[PDB]
Amino acid sequence: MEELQKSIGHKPEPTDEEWELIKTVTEAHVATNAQGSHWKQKRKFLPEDIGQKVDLEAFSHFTKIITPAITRVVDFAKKLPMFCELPCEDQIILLKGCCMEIMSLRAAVRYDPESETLTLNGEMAVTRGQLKNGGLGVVSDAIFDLGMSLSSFNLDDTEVALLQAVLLMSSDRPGLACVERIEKYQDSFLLAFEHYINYRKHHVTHFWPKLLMKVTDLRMIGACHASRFLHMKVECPTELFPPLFLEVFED
Ligand SMILES: Cc1cc(OCC(=O)O)cc(C)c1Cc1ccc(O)c(C(C)C)c1
Repeated sequence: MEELQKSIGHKPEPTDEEWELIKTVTEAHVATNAQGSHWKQKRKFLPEDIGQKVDLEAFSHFTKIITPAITRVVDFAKKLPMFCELPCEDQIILLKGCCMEIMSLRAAVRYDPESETLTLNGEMAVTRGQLKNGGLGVVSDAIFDLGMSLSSFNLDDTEVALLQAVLLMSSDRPGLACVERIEKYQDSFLLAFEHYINYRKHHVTHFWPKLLMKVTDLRMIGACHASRFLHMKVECPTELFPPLFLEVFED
């Protein structure tokens, strides 16, 4: 009864089914999402003399923690039954597709305006310049800009969880075989997501559509990291890249 409810002007909140789904995804996020309500005291600021060509000292610090952050993204998908309902091959294509998007979202929401830093793997707090010089180049700006911009959105774990699921179920991923099914899943997430937002009633105008634009920028970040990675594989040798990192980001 969606279109009609809208047209009148009712902002529909989550159904019982959608609430169930919401709790499934939220729990999944929070389990694979390093610490909470206290991620700040727990962060250790990277020595300012690191990351002032790829600065290999900085690159090295990032490559140590890049594997756990990646595995936590896979852990998140594992805890989603719809993800399980998919074939070996689609699952892998989906993970490779969304990995940098989710990691980057996760780094973005842990942006702190005071220190002007982001937190990686829940522990490591870096500045724009550090992350840029450590290999990300302009991908660092993109993540920092996103993080500053998201401050106003006041996301909760549930909103970040849903956003993650939407990223995960992207049927445009090349080589997929589950297009129709992956689209059914995403639509299902987007629908719970919007109802959750109606229920949350943020005092930001056009919240929903503004949120959707964030998704797009996260895809831009992913696509761009793909290109950065090519640049790195020339400004550093394969040797420096953790095996999982290579698994995920190179065809
Ligand atoms: C290391 C790292 C971890 C991360 O995850 C945070 C977490 O899952 O909470 C999120 C981001 C954006 C990064 C930074 C990063 C992400 C990708 C990448 O290729 C590089 C190279 C310089 C090694 C660094």
